[PDB]
Amino acid sequence: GSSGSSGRSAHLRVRQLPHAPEHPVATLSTVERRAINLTWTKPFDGNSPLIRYILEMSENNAPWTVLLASVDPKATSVTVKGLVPARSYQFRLCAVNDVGKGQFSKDTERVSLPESGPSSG
Repeated sequence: GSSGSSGRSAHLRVRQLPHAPEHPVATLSTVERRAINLTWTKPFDGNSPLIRYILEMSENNAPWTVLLASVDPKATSVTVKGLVPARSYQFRLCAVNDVGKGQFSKDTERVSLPESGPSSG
């Protein structure tokens, strides 16, 4: 009570969906203040070429918020500018192609920004 089927279909290349990105590593920007360098691996296009990526950020217990909608498919790294200092930030982008959107990568290692100014709280 779960599995589903319809037919099979066979004609022309198979339009596969691009799996989520791998090596979802997220490191701060040792140059740009309040910026994190997101790095992931190139997921399996899926017969068809990618189109764009949707990198959703998850703040302190914050819901996945579509930060970067239009992202380069040839890009495997992105920089998140405009962040809060002394706060946790999560990243997870998926692969989107003509076929459609696959899935998002695991929540990048709990990335925290550097504190700015006096300790508040």
